[PDB]
Amino acid sequence: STNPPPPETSNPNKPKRQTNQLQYLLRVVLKTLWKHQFAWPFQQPVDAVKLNLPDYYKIIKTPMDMGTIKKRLENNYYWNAQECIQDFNTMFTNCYIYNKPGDDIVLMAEALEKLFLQKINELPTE
Ligand SMILES: CN(C)C(=O)c1cccc(-c2cn(C)c(=O)c3[nH]ccc23)c1
Repeated sequence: STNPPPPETSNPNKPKRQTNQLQYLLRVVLKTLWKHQFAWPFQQPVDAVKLNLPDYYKIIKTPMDMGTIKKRLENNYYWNAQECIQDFNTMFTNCYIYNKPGDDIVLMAEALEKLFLQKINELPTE
């Protein structure tokens, strides 16, 4: 049928910021995940039309993807690291909620999440 509008990657009314933690999220965390062999299905919003998932956006009401996260980081959309971490967690959780356990897309998300947790374990202070 139709996809929703994608999550915003900028907003004129939302205060913008750069912190060293946000810089680390973009240059270390996002970059490491983006190049992973399993990253590509997560590099843009789920196209429920092209993927023939007519119920995807009936079930997933807070969609999130790494393409959106990357642009948010590039645009200084976030005020703090927690906002960005929340977006990553939402992306993984959506995949686990929508898809059958043990599906390939779930295994891909699980591998990306393990790597994500490894990199955020070293998030610098401040
Ligand atoms: C063979 N693959 C993995 C694909 O053609 C492809 C491509 C683009 C996106 C997605 C996809 C992403 N996400 C996050 C899902 O939860 C999901 N469920 C079913 C498909 C997807 C799958």
